[PDB]
Amino acid sequence: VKKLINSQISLLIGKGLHEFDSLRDPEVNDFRTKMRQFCEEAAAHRQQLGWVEWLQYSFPLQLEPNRALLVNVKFEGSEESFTFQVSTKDMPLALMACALRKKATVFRQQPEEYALQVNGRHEYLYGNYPLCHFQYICSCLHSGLTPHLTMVHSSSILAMRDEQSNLWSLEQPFSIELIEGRKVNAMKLVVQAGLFHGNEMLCKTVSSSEVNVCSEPVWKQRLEFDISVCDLPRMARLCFALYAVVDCPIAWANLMLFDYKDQLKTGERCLYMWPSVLLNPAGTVRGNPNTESAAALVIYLPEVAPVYFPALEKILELLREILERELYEHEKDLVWKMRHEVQEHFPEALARLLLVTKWNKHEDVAQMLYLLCSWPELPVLSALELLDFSFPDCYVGSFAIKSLRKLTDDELFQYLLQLVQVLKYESYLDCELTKFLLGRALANRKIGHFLFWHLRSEMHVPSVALRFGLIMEAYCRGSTHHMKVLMKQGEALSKLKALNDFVKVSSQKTTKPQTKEMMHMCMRQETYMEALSHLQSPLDPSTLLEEVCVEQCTFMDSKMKPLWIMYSSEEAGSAGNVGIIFKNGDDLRQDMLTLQMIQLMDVLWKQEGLDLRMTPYGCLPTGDRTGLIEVVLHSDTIANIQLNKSNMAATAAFNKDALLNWLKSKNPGEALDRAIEEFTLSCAGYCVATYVLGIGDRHSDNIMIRESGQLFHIDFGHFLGNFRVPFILTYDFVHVIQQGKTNNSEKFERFRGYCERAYTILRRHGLLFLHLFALMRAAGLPELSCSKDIQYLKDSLALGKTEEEALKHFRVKFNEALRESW
Ligand SMILES: Cn1nc(-c2cnc(N)c(-n3nnc4ccccc43)n2)nc1C1(c2ccccc2)CC1
Repeated sequence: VKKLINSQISLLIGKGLHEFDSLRDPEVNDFRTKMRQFCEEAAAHRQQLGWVEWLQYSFPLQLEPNRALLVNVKFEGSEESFTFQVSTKDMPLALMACALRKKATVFRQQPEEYALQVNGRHEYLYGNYPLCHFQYICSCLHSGLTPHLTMVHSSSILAMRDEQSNLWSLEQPFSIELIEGRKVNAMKLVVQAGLFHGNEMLCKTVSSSEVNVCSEPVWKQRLEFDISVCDLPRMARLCFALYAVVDCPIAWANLMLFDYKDQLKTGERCLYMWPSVLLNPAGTVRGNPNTESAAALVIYLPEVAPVYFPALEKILELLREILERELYEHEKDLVWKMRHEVQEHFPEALARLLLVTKWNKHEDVAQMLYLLCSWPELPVLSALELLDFSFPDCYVGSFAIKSLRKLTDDELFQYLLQLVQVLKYESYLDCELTKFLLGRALANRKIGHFLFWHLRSEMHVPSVALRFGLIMEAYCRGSTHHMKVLMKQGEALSKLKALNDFVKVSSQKTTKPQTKEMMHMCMRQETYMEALSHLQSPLDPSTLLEEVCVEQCTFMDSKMKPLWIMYSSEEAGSAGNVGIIFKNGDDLRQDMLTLQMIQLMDVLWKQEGLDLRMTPYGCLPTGDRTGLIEVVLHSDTIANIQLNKSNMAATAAFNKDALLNWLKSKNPGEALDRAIEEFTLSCAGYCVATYVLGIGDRHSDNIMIRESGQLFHIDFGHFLGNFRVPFILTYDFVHVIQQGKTNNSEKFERFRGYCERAYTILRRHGLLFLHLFALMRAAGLPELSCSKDIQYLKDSLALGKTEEEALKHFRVKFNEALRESW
């Protein structure tokens, strides 16, 4: 029984559970035990929940950040439905009450017992909220489509829950014996060694003696550091760098001076080094698992006796305003002097105080930790800044989580990608961040779905494969049913990869209609038909990919031959006519990050009352250079619309009219007025979005138009001006904005106003963009690798200037794009 679950986890995570045992590591074994129990206890509480509370887990509410409408309602065991005339201000309970009264007149004879399931979707309508606050109703309100809902009784929901169950004394300096190496290179070898506490040094780096390349080099040298053993912070990091000199970097390796049990490491240690692109403190504290080819560094941690880092009770036992808006030595001394006044009057300034404290002097740390243990809870924004590698202390790490508990399931979902990357900065497997991540994942099925995929997509990277595999296993222990649900998704993606491999080969050997017909024949096979059907969309668990519409499936002509997979659902009808894009060969992490950042911009705008009709379509990396994209139906690229093909309704005399004529054929008469507003709003939003994010390499092939008039951008191959990029304005768009007139200044000044507003709103939450992009440096992304990358945002947002100076600077950049526009 349990054996099947193990073999299931192994296949799902893509790593055998025997691999964890084979290492014979007690840190791993202790993580597996402690977290399993934690996740099994998390699974237990879930079984003793209420039916509404279970709906809050399985299907969390999709809400938005008067006027009547038609709504179709049916009951679970019947085809017969009723169409009502409800208001957008109505609660689902009133709609549920109408459905029960209309059932009673048909059947010839309480709303609080039911829930409204969205037809052919893992979405529900409940809670004291008006219908126009629900994301599904709003999708139906703007498109004009009729919403279809199903009355699901408390007993049927409770049936689902049931079928889905399971010390200061050591004053000598820190020193090490650098014994020998086992590397490969072309010259002499030097071992540079430093002691770090996050981004900064505890003492100055000490180098080794130049020993000839004759690999398998021997030093047997005693390296001393200008720091006392008693001064070593709990999270102290000993970092090594091996390089060739007559500079050529060869490899790097880091290790924690204390273990997971808080004991100071002593003795002989073999360090399997990682290849180099000089000293890398941010890099992993675990060795290269490629012991076969990886270079090794033999070092000795000298004994000082068993010494454990002191417990919290022992640690606890032992012109100010003008600068508080990078600081000189005298200024640092000021903040440390008036450290008590910071706790009392500037709690949010905790970050600046944590950076001025001398972590290389243990008495200074104890005083800081004493202030931290009695420090007031920080706002979510400040707690996000504290998760950065700049704050490596465990007690600091704990404080950040403590302040992040007030995060809503909506807020946490938005920053989940960033919180997952931060796991790479973690020094030990058992951490307060994982316990928080798992805890929230097991209390919300949507959080858990995306936690899984964010971890599973990185299993091909050896440095994080152990950590992630272990996290994903603990999650599976807490959710046996979800593990199976996730397995179905993996089976589909497995088949998609093989089908794509065929398409890739065939496209080089025959014509497109021939390859297309054989993709279809391959899809129609029993194993393919069964695997590609009846699964929760990995891009959105609430979207159900039911029957695969094989005839409507195809592939794309770009280098990587991306797959176009279409679906259909009877129950959902038109909300079940969903499409996905499978791409293999390109890394989709940046694309996801860019779409998430655009998705947040849209949230920050919608909170301020402004809806710039953005298209935040899904993008999810799933494996090694593998991922998915959400199809935006009834949309086409600018280029395809501009190709002005014959026999069509969009016959344009001039190129500038290509877009407007297309919108005319898709929006007739009084429908076009709406489409032009949709275009103007979305154009304004994407103009500011692309400018702030610094998206380059823009052409008619990567800009798309919805049939509703809504403009959007695809394929974000380059961001932060990494190819300083300017604002972009195209004559064909200005023409649409101006309703198809050479001079329509009033429609353009309104457009210029949408840009300024969007720009001012983003600037107010500028720090939110800085803190998130700073945590994203942990991903490895080459275009977001250093501080110079972060600098583009500081400039594009102008966060060191006043609103009047920044709005003027924006007008200058807007005028430079208008002049460049032909
Ligand atoms: C009708 N159509 N719709 C799309 C579409 C819709 N939603 C998307 N999300 C999307 N995205 N987005 N990112 C992407 C990155 C690579 C490829 C597409 C990407 N593309 N593409 C087409 C065309 C097409 C479609 C099928 C076959 C041949 C040609 C070009 C005309």
